[PDB]
Amino acid sequence: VTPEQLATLSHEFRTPLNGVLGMARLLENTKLTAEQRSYVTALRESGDHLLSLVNDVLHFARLGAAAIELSLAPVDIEGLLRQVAELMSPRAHEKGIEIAWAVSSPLPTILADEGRLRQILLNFAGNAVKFTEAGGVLLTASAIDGGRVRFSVADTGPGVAPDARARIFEAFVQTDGAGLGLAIVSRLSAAMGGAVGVGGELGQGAEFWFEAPFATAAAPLRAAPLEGRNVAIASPNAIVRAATARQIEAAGGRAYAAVDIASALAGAPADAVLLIDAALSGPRGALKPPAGRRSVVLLTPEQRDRIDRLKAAGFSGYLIKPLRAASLVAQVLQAVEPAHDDRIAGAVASGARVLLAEDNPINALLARTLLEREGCIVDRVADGEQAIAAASAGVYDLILMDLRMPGLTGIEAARALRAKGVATPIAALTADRRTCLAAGMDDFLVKPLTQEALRDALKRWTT
Amino acid sequence: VTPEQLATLSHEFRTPLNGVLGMARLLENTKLTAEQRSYVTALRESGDHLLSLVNDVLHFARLGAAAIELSLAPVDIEGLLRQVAELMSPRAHEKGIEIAWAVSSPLPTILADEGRLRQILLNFAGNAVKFTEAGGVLLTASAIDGGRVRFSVADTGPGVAPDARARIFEAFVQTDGAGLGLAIVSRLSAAMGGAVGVGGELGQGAEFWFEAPFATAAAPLRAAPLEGRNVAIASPNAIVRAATARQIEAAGGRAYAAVDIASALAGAPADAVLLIDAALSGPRGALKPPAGRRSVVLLTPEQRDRIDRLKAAGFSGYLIKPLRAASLVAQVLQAVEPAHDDRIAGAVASGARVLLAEDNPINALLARTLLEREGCIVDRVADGEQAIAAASAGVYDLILMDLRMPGLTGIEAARALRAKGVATPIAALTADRRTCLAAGMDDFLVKPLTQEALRDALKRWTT
Ligand SMILES: Nc1ncnc2c1ncn2[C@@H]1O[C@H](COP(=O)(O)OP(=O)(O)NP(=O)(O)O)[C@@H](O)[C@H]1O
Ligand SMILES: Nc1ncnc2c1ncn2[C@@H]1O[C@H](COP(=O)(O)OP(=O)(O)NP(=O)(O)O)[C@@H](O)[C@H]1O
Ligand SMILES: [Mg+2]
Ligand SMILES: [Mg+2]
Repeated sequence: VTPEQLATLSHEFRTPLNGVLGMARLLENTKLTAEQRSYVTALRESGDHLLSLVNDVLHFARLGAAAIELSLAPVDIEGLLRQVAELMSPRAHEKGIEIAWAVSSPLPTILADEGRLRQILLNFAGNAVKFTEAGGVLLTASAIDGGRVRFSVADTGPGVAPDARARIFEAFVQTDGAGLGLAIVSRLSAAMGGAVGVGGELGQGAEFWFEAPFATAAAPLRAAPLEGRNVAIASPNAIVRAATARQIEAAGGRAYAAVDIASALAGAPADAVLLIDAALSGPRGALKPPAGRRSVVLLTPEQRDRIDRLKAAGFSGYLIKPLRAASLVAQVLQAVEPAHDDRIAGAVASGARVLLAEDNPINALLARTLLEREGCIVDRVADGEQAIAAASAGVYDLILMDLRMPGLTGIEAARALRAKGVATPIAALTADRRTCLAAGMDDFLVKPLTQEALRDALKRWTT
Repeated sequence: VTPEQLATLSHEFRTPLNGVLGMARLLENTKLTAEQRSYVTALRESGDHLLSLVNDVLHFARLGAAAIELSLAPVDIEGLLRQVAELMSPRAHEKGIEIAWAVSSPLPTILADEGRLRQILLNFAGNAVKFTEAGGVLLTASAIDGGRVRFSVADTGPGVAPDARARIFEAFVQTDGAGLGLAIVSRLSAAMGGAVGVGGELGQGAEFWFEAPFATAAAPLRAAPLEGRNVAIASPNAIVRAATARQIEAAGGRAYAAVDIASALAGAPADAVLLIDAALSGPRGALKPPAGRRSVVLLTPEQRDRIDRLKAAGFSGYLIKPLRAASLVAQVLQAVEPAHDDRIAGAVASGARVLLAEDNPINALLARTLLEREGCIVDRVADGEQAIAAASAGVYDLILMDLRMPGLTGIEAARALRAKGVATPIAALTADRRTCLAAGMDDFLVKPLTQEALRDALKRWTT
């Protein structure tokens, strides 16, 4: 209706809503029972769901209520596709589909709004993982003429009827909770002077696309460190074949993808290196590195504890899916040394993205050091406000908050984020905690931080 | 946006919201603790508040989303002003202001939508009780030419700035939760081919008015049973003087209102009957019926247990405020026998309005008989659906529901109302109750009903 009118509308939905969740919090941090914990669980779920409908609806409304103002910055696109693929990776693997990204050429470093751009790709990507039962999802980006970039999310789902393709970018249009995820993309599009559309074919799949005039910051520096070298993919999955190919050729390699351990060999150069999907495992997890060939197994993070058996069988190494082009390159260049992927490093988890609020650089260092040793990707900020700045703009799985930090108190920094809408869990560090909770903080940790404390938290808030 | 789109929007806000409240219910019907009951209380409050913002916002939206269709019926206007005054009576008396209604002449029985008309008067009345700190509120209605009726809600509040008087009937316009109560009245107005407006004067008060072309069903039959008789009002309150006057003259009496026990006497006929407000009580509740005069004390329901001392002092009787013109007339005609007002009948409460769902007419009779003996005004319906019909259209304080009733199961009748938005508490009667609660029922009662059970419920859900 108006922006002033909405700013207080939000306060009035949110305030009682945070009220509910603060209460649910406190309750569960008190001895309860069968049923009497049954209830406080099923309440925090109904509450959490409603909060995401409310943020969705207010997000939508605040985007048609003013101009919007972008905070333009240099972003690494390959790094962005990867972050999104890696956030979606858990949803996809638990339905038994694949998520992967590739670029065909090096693209430029770009001047865009990282957070808003990511929001578009998450909307397309989530949709894709929700709607496909069969192959998987491919994130793609390619430069076009006019200083323009074009992002693709392709999926082996059931596709979109030809005439239904205008409909679905409108508010509260569904398949038959909000039905706003695309409406929100339609309005971030126009704010970047972009367009968005959809293709594919009914019953084969859907491609969702975004095409935005952008500012370049950089020469797409063109280092091809796989010049010469040859690489075979054996995977029965279409997405791992397509993406893994393009990732090779982006590093200046030649790629032979095959459905089969036996086909790969059949049509690939003899000096070629063999990438083999563990989806080809026969009974007992039988996977034979074909006699007298350099071979790398492609595992999902869950398949991590197979890595020892498959190195004894004579695989020279492993890659984790979705494939990082950087770790891909490091492994092929063992046609002759790289660190263990952070996603199987965890003592429990896969790689939780973590925001660290600590103002002492050296205490941050020691926290970061135990964090990255349970596979966490960690961002650090000095004070309680440029935390808020970076806990909206950001996307993260946990938030570690100092309390006696200057700028803003830990407690009023929590409160601030909880009242701003964002739902990410928050653990406090220090050496009067019942207000902490109700204020909107989920856990407490004894500072200085410790291996075994940090594990508890990683297992509790990342699964 | 659309009505189809809104019908599922509502489902999606409501469903998780009922989820929260079902859970809050179950929790509180299990042994808890200091804090661990502290929490389940403060949750059911934050939830209940949010539900009323949601119903408000969906109500508003569903009124601009279609035509609306009125269910026209014969309504008694004097009976309607009274019902509203009596619903507002508790809010007003606990801030120490007065609510009263009068008509000047008998009006016709009218063909209107009772529920929607009431909703307008509640919106105006609530506002009035919320915004006045000083005198009180007067509900008024008078016939005009064109078959038109005009309703007034006047208040000794701080009034409305002359130019602010268009503004305030718009959505999300405030004083500086929703700010929708008048927006909703603006759209029920237009649906009755009415107009609505406001008058008064800054810092003296505000009159809120509704003027609707209507259908007449009846001759305003003109029985004046106080022809001849004279009546003096002594009250320091402006509203009780104004309303109490007009109520006399509507029955064809002559009225002399005075601020004072001593002024009344000073200028009233000697044969006149004296109505004296207990707000004139001096210390210890001293109130002298002036020697050798027929006098009736006007009490608020809380002042009920003073009725014995004041009959010994020589008052011939009492009226409860806000004054019922019917009980007024019955008392004056003791210039020479009426039942005890239902509002001080309660063993605990004042008069809870109660909806009774029972299909056996004779079991309804026995329930009604204990109900009306704790001051309840009771409506009865045969089955679980024309309950829904009459628990929206209606306004009530408790709902007594049979379970093994034909038409609709008690449980799916609850569920139906809880999903329709309405918040009124619901107690079930019979001889597997944990689903009852979560389904949206608040209490259980052993059928057949009993004095002491019914008291519990009246004290728990009416205060
Ligand atoms: N990859 C896809 N394949 C097929 N249908 C899709 C795909 N992505 C989106 N849709 C359809 O597009 C509609 C609108 O999508 P969207 O606005 O994201 O709503 P939602 O995902 O249904 N609800 P919300 O969770 O708020 O995002 C969905 O209801 C689907 O009907
Ligand atoms: N009797 C009154 N005296 C003075 N101001 C009033 C009165 N009634 C209404 N108002 C003003 O009118 C505004 C709009 O009223 P309304 O739409 O009822 O919103 P609300 O009462 O503020 N919020 P809501 O509870 O949804 O009704 C209020 O915010 C007050 O500013
Ligand atoms: Mg979606
Ligand atoms: Mg109001």
